[PDB]
Amino acid sequence: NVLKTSTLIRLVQLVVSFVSLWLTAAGFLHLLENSGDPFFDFGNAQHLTYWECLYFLMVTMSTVGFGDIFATTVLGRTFVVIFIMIFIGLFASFIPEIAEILGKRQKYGGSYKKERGKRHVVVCGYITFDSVSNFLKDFLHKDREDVDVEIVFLHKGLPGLELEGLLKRHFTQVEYFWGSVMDANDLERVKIQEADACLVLANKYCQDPDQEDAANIMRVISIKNYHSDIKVIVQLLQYHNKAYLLNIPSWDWKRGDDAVCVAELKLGFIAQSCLAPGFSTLMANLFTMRSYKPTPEMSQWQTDYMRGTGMEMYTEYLSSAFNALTFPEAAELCFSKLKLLLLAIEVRESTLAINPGPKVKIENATQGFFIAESAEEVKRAFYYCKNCHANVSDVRQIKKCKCRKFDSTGMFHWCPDRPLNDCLQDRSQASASGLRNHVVVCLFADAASPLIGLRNLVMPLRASNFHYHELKPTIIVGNLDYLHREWKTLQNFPKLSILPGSPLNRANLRAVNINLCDMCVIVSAKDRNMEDPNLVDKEAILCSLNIKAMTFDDAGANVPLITELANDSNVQFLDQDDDDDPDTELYMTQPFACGTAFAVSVLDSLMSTSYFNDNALTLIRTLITGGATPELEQILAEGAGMRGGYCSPAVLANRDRCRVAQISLFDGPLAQFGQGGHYGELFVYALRHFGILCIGLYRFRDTNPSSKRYVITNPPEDFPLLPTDQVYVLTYK
Amino acid sequence: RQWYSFLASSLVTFGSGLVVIIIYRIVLWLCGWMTEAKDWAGELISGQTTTGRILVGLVFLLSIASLIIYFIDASTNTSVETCLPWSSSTTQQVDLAFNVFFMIYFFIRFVAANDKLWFWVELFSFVDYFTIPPSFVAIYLDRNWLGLQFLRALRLMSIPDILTYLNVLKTSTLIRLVQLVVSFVSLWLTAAGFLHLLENSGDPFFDFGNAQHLTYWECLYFLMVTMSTVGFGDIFATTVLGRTFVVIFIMIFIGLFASFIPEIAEILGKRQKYGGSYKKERGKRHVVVCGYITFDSVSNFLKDFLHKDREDVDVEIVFLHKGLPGLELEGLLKRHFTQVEYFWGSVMDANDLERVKIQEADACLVLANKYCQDPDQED
Ligand SMILES: [Ca+2]
Ligand SMILES: [K+]
Ligand SMILES: [K+]
Ligand SMILES: [K+]
Ligand SMILES: [K+]
Ligand SMILES: [Mg+2]
Ligand SMILES: [Mg+2]
Repeated sequence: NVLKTSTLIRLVQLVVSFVSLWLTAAGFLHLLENSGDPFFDFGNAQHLTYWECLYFLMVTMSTVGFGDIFATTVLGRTFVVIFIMIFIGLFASFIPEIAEILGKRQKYGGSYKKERGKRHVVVCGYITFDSVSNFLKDFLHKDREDVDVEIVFLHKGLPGLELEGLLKRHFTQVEYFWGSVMDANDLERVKIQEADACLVLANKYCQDPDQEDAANIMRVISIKNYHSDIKVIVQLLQYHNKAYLLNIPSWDWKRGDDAVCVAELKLGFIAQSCLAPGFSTLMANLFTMRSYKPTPEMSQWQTDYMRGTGMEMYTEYLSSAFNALTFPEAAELCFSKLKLLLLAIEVRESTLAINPGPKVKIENATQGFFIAESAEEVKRAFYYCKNCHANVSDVRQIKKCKCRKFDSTGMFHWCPDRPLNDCLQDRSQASASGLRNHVVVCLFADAASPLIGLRNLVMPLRASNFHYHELKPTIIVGNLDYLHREWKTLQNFPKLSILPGSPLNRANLRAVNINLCDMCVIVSAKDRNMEDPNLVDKEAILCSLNIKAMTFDDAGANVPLITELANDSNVQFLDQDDDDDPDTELYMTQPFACGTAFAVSVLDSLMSTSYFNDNALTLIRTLITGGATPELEQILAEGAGMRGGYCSPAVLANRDRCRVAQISLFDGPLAQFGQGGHYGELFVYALRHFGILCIGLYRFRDTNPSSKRYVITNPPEDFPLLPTDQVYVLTYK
Repeated sequence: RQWYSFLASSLVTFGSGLVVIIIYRIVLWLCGWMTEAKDWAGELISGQTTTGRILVGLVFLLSIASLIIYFIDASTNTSVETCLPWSSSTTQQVDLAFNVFFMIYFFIRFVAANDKLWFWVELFSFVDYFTIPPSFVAIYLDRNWLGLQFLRALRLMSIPDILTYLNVLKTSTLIRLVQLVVSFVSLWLTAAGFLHLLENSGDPFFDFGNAQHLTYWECLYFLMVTMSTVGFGDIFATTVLGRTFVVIFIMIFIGLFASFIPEIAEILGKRQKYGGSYKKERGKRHVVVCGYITFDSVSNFLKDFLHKDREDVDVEIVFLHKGLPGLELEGLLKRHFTQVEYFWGSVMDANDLERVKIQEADACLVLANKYCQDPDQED
């Protein structure tokens, strides 16, 4: 029982039958030619050796036929005619099938060899040239602090030719193995016992995100089953699927395990944009590594914008020179001397504090969160050594030492359950209601289309740090049968309403007072390849262009809008007066620079930030969710829905959360800076007088025409202000 | 006479290094700067540093130059072994410089390798053992044997890697194209060199008496003529090692030729026929036409648009569509050559809208497939 495998059985049958038939045919021809024709008295004979017959038959089998040797007896020639009819077919079918069998061996077998002190990360799930090139371009980016971490890809496929090229260019630090995290032998080959983390990537563009999330959950279950203590970072497409992996016995967020839920994050960024009109661009640029690289054809606004895109958020230890400063002194000092924007600190168990007030001191070895162009910038805060050594005034020189009811956690406003018919409205009821400064959600859904989790949109808008009178009313325009199955998650939020019908009807839009809203959100639940990539956003594009064309004579292209794109290259249709170019990537396009467009592709590089500094991912999640703690995620995972009621003063104390607001230089106390002041003067003044921490500007593109504004992240200290600018601020009140 | 003076060097060099690996493995099995060097060497040969890109280009040039020196020796030489003092010949002088470079590059490679045992068995390690040590034996004696030197042709199989390390092959069909051509050519050139060694040396068990003085170029031709299964038999092998090599060659290379020729024809058959751009005459009007373009819709459109009963106007029709036109439509586009033009492209692409100069058209006409199954999808 030595041939066990059907291809090896088939291989030995092919080779042995082919060889024995060739050897026996050669022997028969040798008998005929050396004996000669019997009816010619054996006189007609030709003294070939067996080896000449064996060669001659291979030369005719293959149809080469040199004719250096050939048969001459008449039985020899008739045997050659019979041999040609039989053996050409055998050779022509043998040679292909042996090539198929020997072509079947795996190219990327073998096992990872762990060097004496290099760290490594195992990466799996959706591995392709696109996902790998986008992953490595951020993970290995020059602006990161230099670390020897190897990336070990594990996947079932053979890599495509363009991916084999990419794996070769990174040869010294990227490795690839054929296998699956579903197999305990493959988990051993990549030494996942000894990895820092496993990263599990998702196919964001699949047809069925519940099926993709099921596959990824089974991979985490496999990795944890193999060894519980492995840090797993996973990408999830649906928020309801997070509950399943929160319930695995060995999933532990306190140890590093994490779920980058792209539906939660997507709707969180666009929800915070309804409150600060450009935040999703401000903020989504901080979480991808990019380096500012001018080109002389760029307009002023494009150079200002692109300088801002070179920023990222970094974690670093503050030097001992900061000890016993308040966070306001430490922030003035970082900004004015070090040219770094400090925005938060890890207070010692330990807790993140964003823009803490004068009550909070810098303790020894406080870790701070900075916005800066590169990790080489933030080191300056670790090396800053006061009067001892770091005395001099050009920053490049710092380099050496001192030689009503709420939810049960009080984080959100809350409402007892209701039937959807309490919040459903017809156009007359909606028009009778004086909706103004509200949020409009234009949802596009079929009744059967997947749940998008609008709770992640609405919940940030009901953050408990707002007073009830200043909560923006929200109205969803969309399919009712869809909203019935969405509603079970929404029914606990106050000031919500539904106008059932298509958002493309220009009546629903007028009834909703679309011209008076603070933000219109255009969102779709439709199948991500209902057809080819030109049709994929046609409803969202038509809805944008429809609203942009209406007339609200008691206008039209000045209704504020943010659209979520299923396919990034469709951003070109989303705006006119634009100068589109398909080779520009999304973040450089005018609709994204204006905060009018969003797409899930800008969230890809969150995976690597969860690996490099998990706390930075909790910082952004506390901002974008409006304060969703792991206790609330735990409570939601009990399946009871969001429990709430009246709250004690001790939990209600958390209503003083820091938030990102936006303020105008046109009037009030800061207006003095609008008349030709500089951003550094404004920054220091506002931090000192108000504890406001300014993080960027929102400026008109047309400095003279259109209402389009673009976002500048963290301007230089000497940057000139305009009286029409708006300032992004972290604030407590 | 001294062919073995060289086969020795080549083979013996390989064995002593292999033994030193086996005893090192066994000593360490019975009983940091290394990794910094291994990573630096890996980054260097992968073309990641600027000095890496330089070295990798030098490998591209000097692998080809080393092959050209072998063609010069294979062409202009008579006997397989040959007496000529090393101090006399400029070709063998410059060949020492290349053999030194490939010796340095071999050690670079070794430093970079993960498992030294497997490295000592890589194909390019054998190319180096059979090429360089004999090129030094040819200094110690003033004679040379053109033995396994044909293996220099295998160094061409590094070219698809160099053109990956240098990021110049970007497209998967162009990557596939260069892999096909370079592997096919180097396997043909190296096989021709091996047959030339066998026929010109003759059978060793017949005291080398059975020998046939083919040139390298006759072997190269003869192998193409048998690869393709033509087999003229104007040239053929006669030694018994020549004939056994031809039998092995027939079993391997008929499959390579029969799969290479189709796949090159698929790749070169892939270029777009109706690329290019519309050229706007000094005062002719034009109309861009797109959407459902087919022989039926175009013939019915042109029969009315260009009808003799209309007032005569010089308007050109510029069709823009994603397909290649069908044969009957190419006929119709040719009959109207002076006033109808066709471009491969889509109105969904801003570069294609520029090619048809739609800025300067009178109109764009967008035609519909009236007979589709789903008119909401067509609209
Ligand atoms: Ca940067
Ligand atoms: K033939
Ligand atoms: K033939
Ligand atoms: K023939
Ligand atoms: K012949
Ligand atoms: Mg390694
Ligand atoms: Mg013309």
